[PDB]
Amino acid sequence: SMKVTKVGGISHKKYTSEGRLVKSESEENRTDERLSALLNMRLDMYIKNPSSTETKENQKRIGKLKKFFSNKMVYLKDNTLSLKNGKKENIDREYSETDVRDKKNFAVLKKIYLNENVNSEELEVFRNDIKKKLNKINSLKYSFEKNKANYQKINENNIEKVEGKSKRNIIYDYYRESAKRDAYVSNVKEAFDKLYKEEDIAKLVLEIENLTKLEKYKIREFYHEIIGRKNDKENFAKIIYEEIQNVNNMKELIEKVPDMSELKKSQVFYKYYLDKEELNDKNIKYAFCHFVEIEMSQLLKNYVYKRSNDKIKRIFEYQNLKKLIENKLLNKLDTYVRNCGKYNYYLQDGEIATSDFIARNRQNEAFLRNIIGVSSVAYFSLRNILETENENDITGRMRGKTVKNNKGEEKYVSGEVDKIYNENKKNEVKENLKMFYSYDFNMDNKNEIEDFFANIDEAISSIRHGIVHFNLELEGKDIFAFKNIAPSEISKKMFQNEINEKKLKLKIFRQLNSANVFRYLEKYKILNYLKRTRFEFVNKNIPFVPSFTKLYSRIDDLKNSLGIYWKTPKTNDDNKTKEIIDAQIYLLKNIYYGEFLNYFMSNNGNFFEISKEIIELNKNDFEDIQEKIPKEYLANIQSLYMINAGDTYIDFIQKIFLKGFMTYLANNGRLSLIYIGSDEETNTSLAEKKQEFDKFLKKYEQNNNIKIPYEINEFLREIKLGNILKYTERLNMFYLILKLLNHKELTNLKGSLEKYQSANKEEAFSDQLELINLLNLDNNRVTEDFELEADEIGKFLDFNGNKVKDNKELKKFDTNKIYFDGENIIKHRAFYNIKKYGMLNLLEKIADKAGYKISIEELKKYSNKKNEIEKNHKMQENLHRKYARPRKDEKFTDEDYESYKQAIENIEEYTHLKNKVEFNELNLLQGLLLRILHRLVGYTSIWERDLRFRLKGEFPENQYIEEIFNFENKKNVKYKGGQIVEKYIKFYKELHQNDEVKINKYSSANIKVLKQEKKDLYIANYIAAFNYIPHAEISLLEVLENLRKLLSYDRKLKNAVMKSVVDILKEYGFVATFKIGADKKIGIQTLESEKIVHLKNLKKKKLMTDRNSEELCKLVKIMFEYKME
RNA sequence: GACCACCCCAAAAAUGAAGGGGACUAAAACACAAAUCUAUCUGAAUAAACUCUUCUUC
RNA sequence: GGAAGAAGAGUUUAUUCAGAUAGAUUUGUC
Repeated sequence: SMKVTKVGGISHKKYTSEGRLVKSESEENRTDERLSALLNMRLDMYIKNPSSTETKENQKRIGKLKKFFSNKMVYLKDNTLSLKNGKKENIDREYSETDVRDKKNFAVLKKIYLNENVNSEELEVFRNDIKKKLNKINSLKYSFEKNKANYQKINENNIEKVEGKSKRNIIYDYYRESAKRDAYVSNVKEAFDKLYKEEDIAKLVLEIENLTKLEKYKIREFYHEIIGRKNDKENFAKIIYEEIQNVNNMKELIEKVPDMSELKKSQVFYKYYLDKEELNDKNIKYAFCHFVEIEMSQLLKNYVYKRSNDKIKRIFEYQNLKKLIENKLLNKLDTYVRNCGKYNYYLQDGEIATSDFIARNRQNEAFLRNIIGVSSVAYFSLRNILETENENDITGRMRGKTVKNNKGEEKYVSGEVDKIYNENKKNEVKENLKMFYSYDFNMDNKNEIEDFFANIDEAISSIRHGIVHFNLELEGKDIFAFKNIAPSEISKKMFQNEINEKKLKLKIFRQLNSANVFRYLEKYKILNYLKRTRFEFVNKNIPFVPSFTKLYSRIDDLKNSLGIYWKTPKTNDDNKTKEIIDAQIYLLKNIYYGEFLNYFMSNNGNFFEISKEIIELNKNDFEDIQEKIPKEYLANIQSLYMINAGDTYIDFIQKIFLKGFMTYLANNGRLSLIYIGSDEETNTSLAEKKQEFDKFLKKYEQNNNIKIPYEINEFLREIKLGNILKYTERLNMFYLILKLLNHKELTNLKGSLEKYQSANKEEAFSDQLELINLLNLDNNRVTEDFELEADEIGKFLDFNGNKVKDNKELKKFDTNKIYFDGENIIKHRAFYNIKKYGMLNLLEKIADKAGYKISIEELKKYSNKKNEIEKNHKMQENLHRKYARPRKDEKFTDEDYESYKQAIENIEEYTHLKNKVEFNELNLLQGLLLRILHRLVGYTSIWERDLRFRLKGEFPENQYIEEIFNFENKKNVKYKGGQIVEKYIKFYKELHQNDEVKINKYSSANIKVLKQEKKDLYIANYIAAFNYIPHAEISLLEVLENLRKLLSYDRKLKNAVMKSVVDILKEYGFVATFKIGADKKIGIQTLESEKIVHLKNLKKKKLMTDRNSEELCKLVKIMFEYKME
């Protein structure tokens, strides 16, 4: 296989004139340039040792011969065989003597090995190998030329259609219409029947079925016989070409040669005549045999030739294969009319759909869907915050609605923000709101509150409405516009409150204190630091910068290596020493990421000058002297290092930074810090400081208004953070959502914007990313005190074979006191999160019917094993030292390994138990569900787009067709009311009232069946509206069953559903096996934990532990099959 | 009957449709393969600091 | 509105192992 793109940054892009290979993002045509490159013969190609069979000594001999010839090639620049070298070669190698390849070529190959002679005439051996390459490269350059933009828009002065000009597409248009679909299918079947006959096919399948390595030539050899290659080539090929010259028409050609094989005459029509003559029903038939052939060859190419073991019978049996190729050419045809719709929207009348235009749609749409997770997981929390009792969606109704009724002219409707009071839930919602947002809500002063919830709602919607329903003109950058929301007082103040200069500084102050910086540094020395260095709440990855902790770890050893100019902290007390070291690591950690990186990556750079010191010492103890910039350089260093193998790359890069950082410290006057611990005199002064500072901090966080003491302010005043976020309205509303977000949806949201920024050189989202990095700091952590109730906890407990409803029984259950201390419940982070996002009633049900509960026997194991995890962790810690960084003589005795194995195994058990006990396993499940759900909406998104695609493609004329997808029903003449589904059915029913025989399946009797079962279209409503919650009328397995039915129009989509589900489980740590029946109803056969590979590079057996407990895997299984009742 | 895709282009001589391409289209946006590095968050452990709760004993 | 001993939870910080997302480079593609 020749890889002609993605090497050299070349890509094939399509342009109106022609299709060309392009480089970078320039439009210059580099086809000839790149191909001319590949017309070389790589000399190893000549020798190989694939199998187990060879003796090692011989096998080593040949492996050797491989690497040597891998850097020499043969080309013909101008009728002369010639040689080239890829790379430098060792000046001296003892070649010695060392029937290895096909015989003819040997003479020159040995001489080449020993350097002996040009023997240019003797390079003619390889002439025939090249003219074959040259013919491949040639046929290719044409396969590139003919792949070109072929979709065009005609205004028509009236009509405004889009159509394709590919020869392929000229045949789609003919059958573009629904009416012609049945003829298009027969023509296919004619063609399949002409080429392929049951006896011969029945016998191919035997051969494919009976496959022996490289007996595949048997199948190829057989296929050519079926296709009569020998007849066409031997008999008709030359006559056809020359005669092709003699006549203009296909018709005129046929008269000249009337005994032309059917396939060889379809192939002819396609290349020469299809493009340019009127198509008649007689003419079009010619095109089909070529189309069906390609589909089989494509099947053979994909299945027999390259790659599952006996499924092949499924697609290759005569009766199946026939249907397969029919559906296929239908699927290909249906996606062409959809493409006509799509381009009809985006193209001015002149235009053609070039690769530049096409490419940006996929990228834009795809990004936008990632943001589907954000709105969905945020809605669900907004549902949690106010304990609504709507089976139905609550989007868009936080506020009371007063209407003119059919009678009496005025009436007022429930405001979900207005049930808060009607239902006497003010207390529960107050505490619920506080958990997400830190503000002292007044649940009187209702207007303030109603105006606030209406912020979270409208915020989430501004997103949801854009992504869930295809929006033609939505662009990536604007998803977080939050266009019509105007923040309310409660939101304005809180965002001002949280992103406050003082509060932010008090967070760096708190860090500094807990690092023991305030108890081991004099006030004046600190102020010198603060006037000098800035703080960032999170670091960024400059590309090549090694981790500080890795760097710090290696300080003592290197100074022996290089004149470090440092002294480690040492002291009488070990306990102080660790404390002091943290202070040193925290202060230093701060300069590196920040002040130094700026200087070191800086043009006014230490880095080039230092870098040679590392180089020079290494020579004393060969890396490049090419100037440029540090990231490219170091990159270049990577390449040299890799190519040799013989680790040493990390040291150079580690060594550059350590000496770079120190000399930086000494040079720019931070050096005093070595003596941070040092003097007992001063420390006694500072002994009460860390304690006293901590006492305040709680005081200030609890109050947030406390007068600040003078001693603290001196410090607060000289801290510098770098730029504070400007207040933005958009930022404030973005802030409201971020807090609603779950912990994984934040991490995924963040990686999504960073992808957008990396992908296109736009820093847009720069502000929004800053906020996340601030909030992501403690979003999961338990910010404030919260309360859970035993009856809520109880739901997952087996007390004497019953759930616990009572604070009093909770005592009987908890002999060991993990849940209850006897007056208040224990408040683990895990509990904290379950309250926020727990959908405990549903969770309660699923667990209940999966036999998941927590038992006393399990509690008594957790406490027993809790007593010994310190050891097992200390064990793992030290042992990993031995593996990773080992002493001069140390070995991993197998006993070391068994000891390790046992430790990690004891830890997984404790962890697995601990997670169940603490309700983390339930939190994991909660999120897995919301992800599966919200991922599914994304599918509804395509379908809702594909529909209006094929519509405008099918019926450009119909003005009304767009009405179906516009939710602004004032604006619609027809299909005035409803949802996309309902408007389409009305459209569909009218579309064929007149029918050969009654078309309509959407009868009122039938539609009623559909709506209840969530079958056909109606599944899209179940999915997009999140109706699965909270009842689970239908199963996830069922949903998947008819979501796929719903996407059966596009193959690629229909069989991507289960990939997105298998892959979403792997993220969460489950490996799933499903079975899909002849009935096509999904079931789960197994669910099991993904594994962790420990000690990845030991000659010993793979050691691993499961990611999730079998009890949990058993609970994800039932979740999927969980139906109501 | 998916996980185990899909669409486009190559047929005289170059019947090797035994070939190539695709952020172009799905996989919720940058070919896979392999190996490093890093940012962020999360789980499990330990140490120091502060805060709150529970228990036992005179 | 009494002392003195056990405990636990939360938060901050340094460190060890692991995962998930995302970013950077290298190597190579019968």
